[PDB]
Amino acid sequence: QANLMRLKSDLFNRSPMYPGPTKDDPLTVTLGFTLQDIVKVDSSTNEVDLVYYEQQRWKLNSLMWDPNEYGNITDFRTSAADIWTPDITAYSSTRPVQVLSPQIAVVTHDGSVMFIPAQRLSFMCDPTGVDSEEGVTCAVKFGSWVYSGFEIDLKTDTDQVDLSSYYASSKYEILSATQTRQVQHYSCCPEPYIDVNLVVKFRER
Amino acid sequence: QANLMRLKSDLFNRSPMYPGPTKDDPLTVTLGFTLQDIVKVDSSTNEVDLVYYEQQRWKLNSLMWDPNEYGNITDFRTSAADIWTPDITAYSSTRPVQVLSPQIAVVTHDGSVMFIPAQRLSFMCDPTGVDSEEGVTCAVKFGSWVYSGFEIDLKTDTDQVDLSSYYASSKYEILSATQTRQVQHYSCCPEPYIDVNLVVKFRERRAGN
Amino acid sequence: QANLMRLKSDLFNRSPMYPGPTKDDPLTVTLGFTLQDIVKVDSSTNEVDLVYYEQQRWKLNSLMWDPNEYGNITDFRTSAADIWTPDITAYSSTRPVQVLSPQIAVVTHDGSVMFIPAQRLSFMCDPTGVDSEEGVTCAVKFGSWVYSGFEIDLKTDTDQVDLSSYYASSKYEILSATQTRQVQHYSCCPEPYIDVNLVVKFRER
Amino acid sequence: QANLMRLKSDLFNRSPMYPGPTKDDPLTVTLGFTLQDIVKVDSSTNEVDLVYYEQQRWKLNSLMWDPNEYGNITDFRTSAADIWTPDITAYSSTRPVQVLSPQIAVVTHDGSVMFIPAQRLSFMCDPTGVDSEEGVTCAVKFGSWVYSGFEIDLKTDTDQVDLSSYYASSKYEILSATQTRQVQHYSCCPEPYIDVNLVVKFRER
Amino acid sequence: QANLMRLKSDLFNRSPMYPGPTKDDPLTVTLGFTLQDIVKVDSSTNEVDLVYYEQQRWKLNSLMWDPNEYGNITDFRTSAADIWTPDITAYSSTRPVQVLSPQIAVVTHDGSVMFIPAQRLSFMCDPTGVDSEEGVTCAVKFGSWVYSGFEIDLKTDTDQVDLSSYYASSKYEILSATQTRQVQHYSCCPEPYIDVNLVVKFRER
Ligand SMILES: NC(=O)c1ccnc(-c2cc([C@H]3C[C@@H]4CC[C@H]3N4)cnc2F)c1
Ligand SMILES: NC(=O)c1ccnc(-c2cc([C@H]3C[C@@H]4CC[C@H]3N4)cnc2F)c1
Ligand SMILES: NC(=O)c1ccnc(-c2cc([C@H]3C[C@@H]4CC[C@H]3N4)cnc2F)c1
Ligand SMILES: NC(=O)c1ccnc(-c2cc([C@H]3C[C@@H]4CC[C@H]3N4)cnc2F)c1
Ligand SMILES: NC(=O)c1ccnc(-c2cc([C@H]3C[C@@H]4CC[C@H]3N4)cnc2F)c1
Ligand SMILES: *[C@@H]1O[C@H](CO)[C@@H](O)[C@H](O)[C@H]1NC(C)=O
Ligand SMILES: *[C@@H]1O[C@H](CO)[C@@H](O)[C@H](O)[C@H]1NC(C)=O
Ligand SMILES: *[C@@H]1O[C@H](CO)[C@@H](O)[C@H](O)[C@H]1NC(C)=O
Ligand SMILES: *[C@@H]1O[C@H](CO)[C@@H](O)[C@H](O)[C@H]1NC(C)=O
Ligand SMILES: *[C@@H]1O[C@H](CO)[C@@H](O)[C@H](O)[C@H]1NC(C)=O
Repeated sequence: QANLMRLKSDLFNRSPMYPGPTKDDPLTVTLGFTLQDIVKVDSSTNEVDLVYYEQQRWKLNSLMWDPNEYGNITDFRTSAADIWTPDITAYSSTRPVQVLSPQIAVVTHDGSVMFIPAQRLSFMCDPTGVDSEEGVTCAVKFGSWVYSGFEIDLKTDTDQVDLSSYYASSKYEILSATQTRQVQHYSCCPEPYIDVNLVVKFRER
Repeated sequence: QANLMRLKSDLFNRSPMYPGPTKDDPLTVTLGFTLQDIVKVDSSTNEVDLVYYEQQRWKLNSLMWDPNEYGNITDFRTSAADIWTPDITAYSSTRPVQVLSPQIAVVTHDGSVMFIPAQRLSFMCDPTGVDSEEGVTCAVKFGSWVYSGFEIDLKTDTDQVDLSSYYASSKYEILSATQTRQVQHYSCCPEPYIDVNLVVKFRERRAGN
Repeated sequence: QANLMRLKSDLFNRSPMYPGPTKDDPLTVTLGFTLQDIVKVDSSTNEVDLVYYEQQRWKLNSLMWDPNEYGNITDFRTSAADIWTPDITAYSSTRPVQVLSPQIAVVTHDGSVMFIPAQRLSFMCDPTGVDSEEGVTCAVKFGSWVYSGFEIDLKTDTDQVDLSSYYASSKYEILSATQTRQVQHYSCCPEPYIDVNLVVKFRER
Repeated sequence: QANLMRLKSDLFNRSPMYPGPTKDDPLTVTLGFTLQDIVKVDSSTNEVDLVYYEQQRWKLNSLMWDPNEYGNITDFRTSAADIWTPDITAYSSTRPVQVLSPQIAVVTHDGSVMFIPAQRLSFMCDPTGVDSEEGVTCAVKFGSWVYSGFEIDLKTDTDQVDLSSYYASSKYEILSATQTRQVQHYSCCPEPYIDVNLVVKFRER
Repeated sequence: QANLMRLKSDLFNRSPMYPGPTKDDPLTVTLGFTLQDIVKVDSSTNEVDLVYYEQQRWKLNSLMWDPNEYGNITDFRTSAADIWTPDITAYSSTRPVQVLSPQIAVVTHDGSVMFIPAQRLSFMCDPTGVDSEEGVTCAVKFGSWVYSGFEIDLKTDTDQVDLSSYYASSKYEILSATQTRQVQHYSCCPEPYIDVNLVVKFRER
């Protein structure tokens, strides 16, 4: 306890909070999705509801420490309110995202952070034809809302969405699910924005 | 990090928060809408649900800095809780507005602020006739709830709503969408209030016009 | 900015918050309603939903200032969390009231406060017969929940509810709408309570 | 204002908050219900929704003062967040209770507190037969969640629920409504727990 | 009051908060479920809703005290916000868990904590066949979201779920209900995670 209390006090009480990335100190966030369930489709409003969790990884110099000076602590758990987290947002949501897990991240001595929130998302998707053999395809982009590619870049480790925890008795079966980096331009702003495009093809079981 | 931490500490820890605009220091907020989806209509209650984002821009002297004194930082991102934001309100809403994006603004060295919240709004609109070729027209006013035209004025850069991100498989297609400055008077108060009137003409998606 | 910052600092940082009215320093709150819409009726539960705004006015000595000493500032806007507000409550609500506007009041140099929240209220009302020519009448009382007439009195400026912003394409038309001061006695307490009774007569358009 | 500000500062800024009752300093809470409406029944889930208010009374030595020393103030209103309140809980609820009134209590110079929150509760009840002449009977227990009878005892002043504000045009009429002290034993714990059992018999009007 | 105020001040005002368990100071949490009601099933989305309470027990050295030094106080009640609590999470939920009881724990002089929150959970379950004699079986895992088996281990005192408070007029009757410790591995992480698997077999009454 003593060494960890001392480490946390040294990282968080002694400086002002990290103010987020900049053009001079940019950041790369690694994203990956694990799809648990397509819970429902609403064919009268063209909304689909997914339950998933989203692995987020990044690295800050200001969260580094030497394990020898703190009892060989190599990592610790801390509330996501104590640290900066990237503002990753679904670009075609129709309701606020619901949080289904504790908001706690793991920080490692090299300054790397892992944060894996479980979420339920309603987003824009036409499910017409879901009851056929071909199924339907829907897509949603995840990216920073306010940081361009000059401050936050994104990447994936794989283009395959993890389906190994997909609920076996869902109403819908997944035919494929990919996650792919893209670059976009928007009217407000001259700078390129990065997102990961989650594309899911599914049909009634 | 160091220069930005120092800049933020100088802007926010050294004074009391900006107390908002006044008759002597009025403010102009620029509004623009980007309509993403008409999600549903309820014909039994005359409520329609929109998903959009609303570009807000304004400028304060108290957020100015000289970039040379702070490592050539020209702008930064900060939580919308750290700064004053205008109290722009839909005047015919029937539910609290739902927030669909992080509440983070960008402040620039000249004191200008950009803030672009994504929202879902339920508002008063009669959708009778939406299933015809002509469609229906609905309107909603956005303005300050508590500041008159003497403290907050509004403008748009264009009268055309941005429809280039409108969801192509929505149940409803947009025939037109405008955003226009107006002046109103209300019973409580002799002072004029300014709003931007969002007028949308739409109909059910069909196979031909 | 400077003069207003100084005024606000003098009113709010230098004293403990106003502790509310008492038997020795009673308060009169003026109420007025502006009815925007009867949104729906539920005939299976006898609940009706109104959207309105409620003008509240009161006056405290502790919010007085001399304009000459503060750059001729005659009034200012401040968050409703910074000041005391009266605990005006609907007496036959069936759900928490939903807030549809910013919670910001205007304070004037004589100590007077204006606060005009927009609300959606579900309350107890039998809509049977709403589809006839005579329509139906419903009523809801608004008053302080915890202050009797000895600490908070209420009044209206007019007995006519403002209908000049009533939604012209509502499903329901208003035949009449009044707002009237009343005195009530309740089981808990010997002291009289004051309310304003909002009576609305309406029918299907 | 001055005397009340001074009294409140003396009661709340000068000590740590009251830490709640104990085996050595037990507390008796008096409960009484005023039933306003049975709003709806759901026969597919066996849930019923009540709107009521719950009178709570208790007495602490640490809230005593001498009126002579504070301008003859005999009582005052304060936010329920400023004082300890008993953790009275419905034992068969199916949703979080909704709060329908301001959370403000009245403290009297002898240390006695009155607190009367309005609530909407969904609880477990089979409404099958509600459309007959005999109606149905349902029951819900209210008591402390975490304090046994050794720290919190309950009582009522009467076994009759107050029905004098019951909504006259409710879908349901009340045939009877009682509130009765009981003792219960639970699996977790050898100590007796006290509750007040609210028993309501009703049918369709 | 005095001795308890002093004890609480000594435990909570004098140190930084306990930072949670680590590889060097691991923790065992004991879990047990008391099932109150299966409230509803949704056969169009494969979601089932349970109301239960979850007994949690653990022990920290930093919450120890000597009763002789504090008036023979052997335990006390405190808000769950004042102490660390384990991040026990349902692994197949489809909505945020609703809290149905006060969040108050009991701390004992040996450093042991008991915490028994009431909850409503929607989780993934196919109710097809619930209207037959055989019924249906559903399962949900509860465990730490962010701590592996190296920091948090779990156990049960019994494998039988407590059914002695199960609502007798529920739409569904319970045929069996077990709670069993398991070890799992997940894609993100090489370390084993521990859960308690709640398996319920039920049918229409
Ligand atoms: N200099 C600036 O003020 C600036 C520069 C780059 N991005 C933004 C920005 C951008 C966005 C938009 C970009 C994407 C699409 C809509 C919204 N998310 C939102 N909020 C923002 F503040 C603002
Ligand atoms: N000096 C004053 O007391 C004063 C002067 C101008 N406007 C307001 C005001 C006005 C409003 C209304 C104006 C529009 C229509 C309803 C609401 N928004 C709300 N809150 C307000 F405080 C108050
Ligand atoms: N001396 C006292 O303790 C006292 C004197 C006057 N009114 C209240 C009171 C009254 C109320 C009720 C009175 C009306 C009807 C229900 C609720 N509003 C609620 N909370 C209250 F505290 C308490
Ligand atoms: N010494 C102890 O640890 C102890 C002694 C007595 N009651 C509880 C307790 C009891 C309860 C249960 C008692 C009733 C039934 C379920 C829940 N409310 C909840 N929270 C609790 F902490 C704990
Ligand atoms: N060294 C690390 O960064 C580390 C080590 C072990 N577990 C996690 C972790 C793990 C999880 C997942 C593990 C299980 C399955 C999904 C979620 N709960 C969530 N958040 C986490 F932080 C992180
Ligand atoms: C690192 O590990 C060893 C125990 O294996 C021990 O010397 C010491 O606890 C650690 N280093 C410190 C405290 O500096
Ligand atoms: C700021 O710009 C000037 C040149 O205009 C130069 O001194 C330097 O490269 C910049 N400073 C930093 C800290 O980037
Ligand atoms: C305030 O009012 C007086 C007029 O009575 C004037 O002389 C003074 O300059 C004014 N100050 C302002 C507007 O700042
Ligand atoms: C309190 O009552 C007594 C009269 O019996 C009086 O001496 C005292 O001044 C009173 N205080 C007031 C009214 O503030
Ligand atoms: C503490 O010890 C016992 C209870 O086990 C009690 O009889 C005694 O009065 C207490 N003494 C003090 C000093 O509190």
